[PDB]
Amino acid sequence: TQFEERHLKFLQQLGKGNFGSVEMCRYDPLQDNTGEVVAVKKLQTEEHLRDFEREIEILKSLQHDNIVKYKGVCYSGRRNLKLIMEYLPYGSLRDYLQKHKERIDHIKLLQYTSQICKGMEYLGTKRYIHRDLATRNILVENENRVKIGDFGLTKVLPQDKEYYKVKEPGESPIFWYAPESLTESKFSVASDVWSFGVVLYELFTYIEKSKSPPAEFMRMIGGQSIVTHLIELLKNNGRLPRPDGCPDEIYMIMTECWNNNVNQRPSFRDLALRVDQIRDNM
Amino acid sequence: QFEERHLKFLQQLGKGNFGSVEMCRYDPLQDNTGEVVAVKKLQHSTEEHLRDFEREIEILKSLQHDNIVKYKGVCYSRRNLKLIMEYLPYGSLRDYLQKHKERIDHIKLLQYTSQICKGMEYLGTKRYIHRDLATRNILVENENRVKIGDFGLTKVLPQDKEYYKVKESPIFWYAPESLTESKFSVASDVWSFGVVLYELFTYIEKSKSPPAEFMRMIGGQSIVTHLIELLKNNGRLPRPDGCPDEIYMIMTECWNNNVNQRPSFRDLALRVDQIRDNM
Ligand SMILES: Cc1cc(Nc2ncc(C)c(N3CC(CC#N)(N4CCN(C)CC4)C3)n2)sn1
Ligand SMILES: Cc1cc(Nc2ncc(C)c(N3CC(CC#N)(N4CCN(C)CC4)C3)n2)sn1
Repeated sequence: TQFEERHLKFLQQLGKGNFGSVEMCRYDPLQDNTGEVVAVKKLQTEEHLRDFEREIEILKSLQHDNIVKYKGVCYSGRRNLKLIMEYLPYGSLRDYLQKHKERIDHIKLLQYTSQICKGMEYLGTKRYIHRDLATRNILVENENRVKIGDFGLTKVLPQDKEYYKVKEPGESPIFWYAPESLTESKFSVASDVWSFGVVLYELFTYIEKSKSPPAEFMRMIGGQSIVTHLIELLKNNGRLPRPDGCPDEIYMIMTECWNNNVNQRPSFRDLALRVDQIRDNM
Repeated sequence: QFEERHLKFLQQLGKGNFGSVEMCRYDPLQDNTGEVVAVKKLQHSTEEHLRDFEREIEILKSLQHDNIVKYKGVCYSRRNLKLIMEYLPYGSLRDYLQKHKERIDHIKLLQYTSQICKGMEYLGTKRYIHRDLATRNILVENENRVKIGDFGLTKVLPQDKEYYKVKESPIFWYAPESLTESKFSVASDVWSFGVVLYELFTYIEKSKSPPAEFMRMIGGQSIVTHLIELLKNNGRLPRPDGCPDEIYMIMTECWNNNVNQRPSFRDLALRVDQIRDNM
């Protein structure tokens, strides 16, 4: 489906990053305010533009209940290139949980967790490494469905290798990053699983700022970079604490996702089953 | 009977305005082999406080139950009157939960909640109003048992009334009618138990404490005046993060403005047992 810029009407800024922005837009070829509300991603260089084109190919290739729906592209055009997606009105799982936590029980968190795993399992089947797995990059469609909503750092594994080594000088979500992603820049399914452990931690802490990954890691750390301190803390088996009231089996899952050894981390297929089972037992 | 000369001070456990509890060895062989006990005494021994303490001692002596700290005896030496109790080594549920939260699940909280209800149900049968139900006044015997550990404010209901009118107070634990009229009842005990439940499911987090939350809702008049207005306007403590639906619902029913619409301790015990069984 083709989108003409002249019919793309700006409603509201949803989120701004270092290198991106997402906007709420109405696509209104009848210019009568009846056009479909959509989400529009665009840049704020030629490197970032090569990467964005890759990001667009990646999401176009994905069709799944738990991945934000690709709708199309909108060109003036490369400087003005926009990626058009469905608009999910409840926004990020991060803001939704912050807003609505007093109505979200353990059962509901486990439903969301399971859908994250299935979205991530499907990414696995394409050999795509997300590298940014966090509740801020998960959208709420409704009370009963979440989707992975951003692929801004996602990479394709080389054909004959199980990891992608990234050489980028930009800021990184280090408190979500596996030891081997920090030390060697190696991203894999296993570094995705590490990141998922912290998503689990995010959900069961109900994203309270006092218990956030940055807050907890900085408390354990106490003349070297924060990155050096984090690496040394993780090497020494420093880990995020058990969230208050987190069930035994969900903490055990967190702890296994945060194995120093890449090869000893659970699969997304195994994680989905264990989470479904913990949920069934409640 | 306990002789002061054999009561050997080990450590201060806690202090209030008018009394103190100490860890002591009772050692009549003075060889360091005597049994460790808990010893309560008055900070100021006025005649009135001493009459009250004698009442407090009779109250605990009358209580024989798995979920009430064991009375062991008294120390005369009358000005220097001491109450001797068992020493529970894990201390208050408040300090235990603060320390050990990372090893305590919802199932364990519900076990403790159930045992508090049974201790409170039994107080019921004697017509005793506790008036100080809080995790700081619950002791941990071991991983699998808690007890009500203090009866410093407890009253006996008059013969012909279902309430006692008592003319600093733990106001953030106090039922509206305790704040406005000083009326204590089993229903004000239930109100207070709601806040104990709230304490447990917030894992004694300072950021989520009753004082912290109530003062956040409030913001030239007393905190007590603002609290009464907030409670009359149906202001209430929020649902603790991940508190199960049925445990929040129980909290909310304990905090009914109407005394007569609060659950019984017998009903609370059954509902909490059942929520625990269903998990
Ligand atoms: C109020 C509200 C609703 C939102 N709905 C929405 N519907 C679709 C997408 C694609 C989307 N977004 C925000 C997103 C995060 C995710 N997933 N961006 C990524 C880029 N970041 C720089 C900012 C956040 C993609 N939001 S958002 N809020
Ligand atoms: C670490 C530890 C061990 C303790 N064990 C204990 N064993 C018996 C009693 C009676 C007791 N205590 C302290 C208590 C708290 C309650 N319930 N008092 C209530 C009166 N408050 C003014 C001060 C604290 C009764 N503690 S205590 N700590």
